[PDB]
Amino acid sequence: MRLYSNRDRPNHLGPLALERLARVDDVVAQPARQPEDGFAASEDSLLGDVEEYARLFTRFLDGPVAPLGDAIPDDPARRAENLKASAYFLDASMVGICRLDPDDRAGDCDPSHTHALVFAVQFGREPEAGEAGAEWIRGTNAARTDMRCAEIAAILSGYVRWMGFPARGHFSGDAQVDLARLAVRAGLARVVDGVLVAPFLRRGFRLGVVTTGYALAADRPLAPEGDLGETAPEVMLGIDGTRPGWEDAEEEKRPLHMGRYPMETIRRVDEPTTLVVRQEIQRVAKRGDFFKRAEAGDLGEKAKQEKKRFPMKHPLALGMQPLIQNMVPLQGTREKLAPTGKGGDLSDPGRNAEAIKALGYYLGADFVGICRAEPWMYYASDEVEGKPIEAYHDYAVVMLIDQGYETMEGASGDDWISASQSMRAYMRGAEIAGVMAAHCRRMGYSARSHSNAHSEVIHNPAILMAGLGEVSRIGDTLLNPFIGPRSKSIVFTTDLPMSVDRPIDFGLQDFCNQCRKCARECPCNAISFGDKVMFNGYEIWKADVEKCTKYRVTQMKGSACGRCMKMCPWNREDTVEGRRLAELSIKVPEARAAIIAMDDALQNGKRNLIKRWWFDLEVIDGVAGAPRMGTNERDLSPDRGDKIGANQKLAMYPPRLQPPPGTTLDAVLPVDRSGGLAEYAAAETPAAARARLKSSAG
Ligand code: B12
Ligand code: SF4
Ligand code: SF4
Ligand SMILES: [Cl-]
Ligand code: NA
Repeated sequence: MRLYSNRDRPNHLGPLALERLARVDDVVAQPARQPEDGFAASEDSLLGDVEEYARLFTRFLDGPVAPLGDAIPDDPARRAENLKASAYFLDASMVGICRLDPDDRAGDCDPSHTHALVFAVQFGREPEAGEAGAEWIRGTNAARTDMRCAEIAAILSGYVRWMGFPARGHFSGDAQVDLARLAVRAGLARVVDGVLVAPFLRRGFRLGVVTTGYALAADRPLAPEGDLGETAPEVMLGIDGTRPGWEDAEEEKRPLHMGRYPMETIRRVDEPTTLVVRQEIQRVAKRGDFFKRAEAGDLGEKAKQEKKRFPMKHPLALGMQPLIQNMVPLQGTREKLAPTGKGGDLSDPGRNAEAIKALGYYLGADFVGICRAEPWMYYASDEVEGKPIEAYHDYAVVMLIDQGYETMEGASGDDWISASQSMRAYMRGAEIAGVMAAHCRRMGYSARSHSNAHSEVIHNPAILMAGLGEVSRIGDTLLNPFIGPRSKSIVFTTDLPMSVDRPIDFGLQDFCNQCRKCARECPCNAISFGDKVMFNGYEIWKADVEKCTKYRVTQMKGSACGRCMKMCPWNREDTVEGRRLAELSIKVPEARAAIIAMDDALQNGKRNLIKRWWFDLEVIDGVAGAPRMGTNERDLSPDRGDKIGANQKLAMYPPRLQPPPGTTLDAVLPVDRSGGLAEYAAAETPAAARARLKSSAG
């Protein structure tokens, strides 16, 4: 939570006030090492698990280089900006660039590399002694942070390669250059008693590097002696939109298992705020996921042909792809395992829940919750062989990763960066859950993660039962009171016993009932302007998933879409002013209509041009080029009818209109749009459902 907005600050400058520190042109080099853990790891810890994912990311530090197209901007200052903004987008804490000199190119480094992108990732917060999970995490920060450096270095390496320039990533596990030296030269750190010290990162950090012949404007080293200006009043208050100087210390007062956002102040309820009738919920084949439908031909030729490609049109997304795909085989086991003895005392489920949450926040989740994995949350059958899926684990641990407010401010929602937002949050989530599930397995509890590339559960109902969101108008997206609908979830299921969270009520039903903004702004009118309906046993505002799927897969003026998330009033900057509007919305019902109307009069959702840090590049046949058909640049739309609720006819595809369990990708089942439209018109009202259920319980 900042005090001042960053709405006028370009993304390449990052969340810290690096531009206010004292700098000089050059410094004298000297021996230096990276920060290490204070304490050593206890015997059984997370160490083995973060090391496995670090080895995996090591494989993608190099790779093939695409041919050079003609759309890469020449100016090294503009390349520098974009690459620093890319690194902040992946959650580097600090970024700089320096020139590579002959002492660096003389080792195993490719001799055509002239430049280095240098980035730091801050150590995560550790639990205190005696807190749940302390022994899992204590002493693993170098390795946990290295794994994240490797991930970032691989993704960015891969981006530059796909732009057509050779590039290689480096980190402590695998480096051909002196990392520490470069961090000094690029102006991230200074040396104290042979150890790097970085302004603002008081917990310690580790480094990643990308070397490349892609020429870039270089930064200047920090002044080597004395105070740099990190406590000047402008910096302490963060007037330009940066982190206040006391934010770290205020956050450290909260125990790590509570997260950064105060989810403890939200009202909990036993039953969710919308009707869920478990006995009437049928399980759905994986083959009914509408992307799988698209893949198999159910939605027509165009959609079939675009399905592999639609989210991989931008080079940055293609940098992520190999990590995403190769995490899949590590997702874990469905079989029961024997407890192992490792992991300290596991007999208290309340403490286990705290430990798992802490672990999630240590690895970088924004929200962690836990619910029972009910059988109706698992798909009925897989889509490749058509075999039944068993409800094999008892618990679902559900994490939210924020898609990134600032990037989205700059975007249309359906332009060239949309899919990269999705993919970054899927990638990061899969990494976190992979590690966490792996840790459960090392303790002898079966655990398996469920990513965008391979999932056997439907995230939504778990997000709901874990109390991380309420049902919203957008439809197939649940909304959180602090980051709104701006998230991707990741889930791992496991048998580790844990107390469960409970659903939340923060007044969203009433708020969404007076708002239509997401619906108004959807490019294909997929989002309902009317009332909630019953759908496969539960109450929901059902969007038209056919129309949405066709637009996201097929539209040629960007890479997919998430405009609905962008335009929602609950999607807000992490500032005091933002948080206060969220609190008003929750605590003061009379204010909601006013907030809804003012969100428009203030032009929230307008594209903010300062935040547009990315290049409009479309990869066609292995080469990046300017967008063939152009680029979506949408603005706010005017109001629709008072009568649009009554006139819009959407289709819905509950189980009866889906491919049945057992169907694979080899079969085709053309979508029955007629039937889906008539099914929507026949859907039961929630009110009638409530009364029908009451009439049985007499
Ligand atoms: C396929 C898919 C889509 C497709 C097709 C949807 C469909 N229904 O087939 C389309 C393209 C429409 C789509 C769009 C988007 N999606 Co999508 N999608 C998925 C995916 C991969 C599978 C859904 C599914 O398996 N099939 C659909 C069958 C099962 O659906 P159904 O019978 O219609 O049921 C749906 C809902 O009713 C709900 N649901 C099921 N049972 C229950 C029970 C209860 C009680 C409740 C309340 C809800 C609920 O889950 C289904 C979601 O599609 C999930 C990931 C996952 N494994 O769940 C992400 C997922 C739902 N998508 C998500 C998002 C964010 C998007 C987009 C915003 C795109 C983006 N840029 O990120 C848009 C939002 C569109 C909208 N209006 O909501 C997020 C939602 C997270 C959240 N905060 O709740 C998910 C969970 C991915 C993730 N891991 O974060 N998506
Ligand atoms: S519902 Fe689909 S198409 Fe509509 S705005 Fe959301 S993501 Fe885009
Ligand atoms: S835009 Fe309005 S209606 Fe749509 S989800 Fe957000 S609050 Fe609800
Ligand atoms: Cl999606
Ligand atoms: Na908004």
